Amino acid sequence: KPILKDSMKLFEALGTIKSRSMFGGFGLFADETMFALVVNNQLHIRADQQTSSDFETQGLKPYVYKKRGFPVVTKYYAISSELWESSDRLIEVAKKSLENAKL
Amino acid sequence: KPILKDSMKLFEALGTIKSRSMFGGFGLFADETMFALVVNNQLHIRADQQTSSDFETQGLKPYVYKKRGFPVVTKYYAISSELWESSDRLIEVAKKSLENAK
Ligand SMILES: [Mg+2]
Ligand SMILES: [Mg+2]
Repeated sequence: KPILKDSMKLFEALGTIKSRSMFGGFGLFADETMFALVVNNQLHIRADQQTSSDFETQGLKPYVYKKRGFPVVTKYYAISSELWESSDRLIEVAKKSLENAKL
Repeated sequence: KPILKDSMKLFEALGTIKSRSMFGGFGLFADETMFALVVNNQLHIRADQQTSSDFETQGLKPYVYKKRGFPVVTKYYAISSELWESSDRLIEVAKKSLENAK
């Protein structure tokens, strides 16, 4: 349920967190850079090009936004339930994603 | 519980809705003007100076953000459960608050 608010609150470890409508859900931004997406009541983290290609080769699938039969494959991967139980770990995952998003 | 998400969706008619860390919670902005705040799992609406002054005289208390003994009194008043349960009316209240803020 309160996944959006709980995500934004957790990631304040990265400074001010901003959100706006992105890809059918809500994007999360730090330092003017999107690093996360909350959609289908699930937290997703941004994989850079290299990470996303690898993930796909290894059988993982990113979130896809659809409208009237037009799909948009995103760079956003649903996190595991276990990661949520691991607050500091998840914070580090977001920090690394934000870092890769800025490169 | 997803007050924030629900609120961001509810207020889509007012303008483009964005949120950000504000005053210990999350501020809601319509085309760059803040009109609401989600904190303490409750939606709060912005009262302009006149409204807030009247409210305090009339025994109502705004949300106060506090860190390490430093309190910051805000202009944000918690809505009633009845108003939260009355979607169209809440949109109009937010719309007025936004007008008052501009
Ligand atoms: Mg990239
Ligand atoms: Mg929420």
